[PDB]
Amino acid sequence: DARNEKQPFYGEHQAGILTPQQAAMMLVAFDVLASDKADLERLFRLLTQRFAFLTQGGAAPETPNPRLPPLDSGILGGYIAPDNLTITLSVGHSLFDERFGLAPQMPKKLQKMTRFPNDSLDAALCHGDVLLQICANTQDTVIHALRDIIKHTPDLLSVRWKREGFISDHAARSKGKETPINLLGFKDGTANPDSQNDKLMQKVVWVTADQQEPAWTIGGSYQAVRLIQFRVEFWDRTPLKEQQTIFGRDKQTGAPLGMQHEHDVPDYASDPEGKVIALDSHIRLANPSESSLMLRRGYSYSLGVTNSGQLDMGLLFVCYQHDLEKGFLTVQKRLNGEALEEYVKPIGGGYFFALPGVKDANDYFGSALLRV
Amino acid sequence: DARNEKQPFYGEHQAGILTPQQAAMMLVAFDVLASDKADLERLFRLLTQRFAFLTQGGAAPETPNPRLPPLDSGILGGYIAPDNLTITLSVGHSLFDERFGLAPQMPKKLQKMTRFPNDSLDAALCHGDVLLQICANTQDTVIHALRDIIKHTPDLLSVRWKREGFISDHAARSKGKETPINLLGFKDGTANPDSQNDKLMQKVVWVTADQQEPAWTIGGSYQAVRLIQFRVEFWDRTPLKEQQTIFGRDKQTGAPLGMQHEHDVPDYASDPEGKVIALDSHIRLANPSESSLMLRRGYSYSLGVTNSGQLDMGLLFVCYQHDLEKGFLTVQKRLNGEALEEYVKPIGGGYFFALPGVKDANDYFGSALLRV
Repeated sequence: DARNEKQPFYGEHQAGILTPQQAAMMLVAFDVLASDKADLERLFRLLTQRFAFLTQGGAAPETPNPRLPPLDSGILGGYIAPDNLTITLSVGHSLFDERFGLAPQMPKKLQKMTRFPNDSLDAALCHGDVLLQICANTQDTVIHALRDIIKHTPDLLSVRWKREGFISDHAARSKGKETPINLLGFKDGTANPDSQNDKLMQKVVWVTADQQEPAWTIGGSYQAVRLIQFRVEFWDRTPLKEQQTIFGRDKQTGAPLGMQHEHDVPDYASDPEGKVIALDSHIRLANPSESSLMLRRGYSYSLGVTNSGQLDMGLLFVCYQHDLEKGFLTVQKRLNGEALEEYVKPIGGGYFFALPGVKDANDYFGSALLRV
Repeated sequence: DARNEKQPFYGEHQAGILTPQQAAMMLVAFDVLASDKADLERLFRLLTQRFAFLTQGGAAPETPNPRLPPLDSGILGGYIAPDNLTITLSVGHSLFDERFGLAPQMPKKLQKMTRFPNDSLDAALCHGDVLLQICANTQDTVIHALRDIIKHTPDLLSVRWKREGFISDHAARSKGKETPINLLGFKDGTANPDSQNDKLMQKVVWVTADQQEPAWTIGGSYQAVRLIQFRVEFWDRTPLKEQQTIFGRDKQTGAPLGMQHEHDVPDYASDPEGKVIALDSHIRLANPSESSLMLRRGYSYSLGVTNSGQLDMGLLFVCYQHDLEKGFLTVQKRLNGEALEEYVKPIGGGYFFALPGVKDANDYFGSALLRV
């Protein structure tokens, strides 16, 4: 009966951020084709309506006049089940250019993503005016949603880049209780702050009034996205010892090395030379610090074969933070040069600002941004 | 869970052919790196052993000495559930070249796939010495299977091309009783023969003693694979009347136009002009069926974006038949110039011969072939 599960669309915050991870996901970046601020308002209102309909589900729209394109693609049949669908909308640095008059309202820390030292960024997979993160129980529901959105926006959005991902169904069914395993065989996001902790998320994830930010951003979140390829054949031919030294964790339990429990926290002072957990390990380089927390919500991906002839698979890394500079930008800078860099290759993604929630059916996306 | 269901590896025939379609699938073609006929036998013996284990399931091979690479990728955790996994092995025309002295054993109808008029074949996505079709309930299991095979064959196999696909859960759960919907929103394989009719399958799918085939092919099947992109944005802008005219079928029920039930058979003699079912429709051009019958077992796929900037999604078409000339080559020839060609573009795949089954733990793939 999973197909009848509903995630609330409206509220203070968008869904898809704190929501426990569903098994299927798609990241889709678009170029906005809106001529002006008025055309942009038309887009934001239209997306509000579609996402509101798709996430709550219902009878598929009817085509009484068959001389018209069908009102629905029909790929789900006669009923559009909610299937735990969430659709989260975020906006890129580029939307705040000269086209729509939004430059003065730009979030304080929003920037175009520029490369870090280990990156191999492909222009075809970077940035975008808007990004949708579309998640549901099944890939069918996510594809149906995308196509509904595209059908309704041929004059306003143009697909830029897109990638689909997944986590295991067991980890998905645990509703945030059991950690997803990534394609390198290690547990992913073990040390995430508690997303059910109301008060913590207010500090870690959500933009609040006490930050120097334009008021329209309150209730939104900075979103960093990284498309990261893994060298899986090479990884699978690397000793388990070296695998564990790279992550700083026991592979089977996900416990930090020299410890018992998955969510154990190490004391680095006892090991100043990195003899138990290496100075260049992923866990250790990521936190020497009290303020650099973020919420990771990443998915695995598996595609075809790379140009060089290797398996194309890896991670769709997504994280949310009250402040991009204090979170991802600070954490990645700490990680530059880590041992994991031999096995991973960032090739795309970007930085975006996830809008505050649509309060109710009389509100629409970015109403506050577009009014001021 | 569903994870505990198993499909028999051993038999007169390989599994994954008559087997009801599981929800997740991968097609993976490989170049064979074997130096000679002994190397090829070694490969075929090793693949029997891997597939026998993976498909039946068990605890993950453990790594007591961490100085060695892990014996298992670990992506499934500590236990390898069978999860309805089937792995079907097939061989290409190219295997019967000079390398292994098997040229005189080449099945009668086996050939390299050459282009049809509406094809835009991409060489990186065609042919291969061997193809595996790896199907399971979940994508995790399929990717785990692939990585185990690859870990065990670094000197014997090199991945050539790979594509992953799916059907709906809805249809997956019905064990073949409900037809999967494709990404054009039409039911897929409605007119398939009954795969439970052993004697019809002997006529349609299986190679038998009566054909003029090398003895080793008996209990095998010819396999046609086609990677087919859909112009989906364009399709979704197309009148429903035209969509139905193109297929020759009602979109919602799958009934041939003019008729009532999904499985109704039309009277073409009554409508020689094709006023009701068009002469260039998919249903009618395909069937004027008899000895051109074949078993279709295709999957949807959804990847990134095309070089043109459009959604990359479509069909992984797979069909099995006793004679490649009489099935796929005959039917695709009938279909040259069909109205659907405006909306589809085949870009890859190829022809293969699916080996006879491995009858027991003392047998192995291609044993009848690898003698004389």
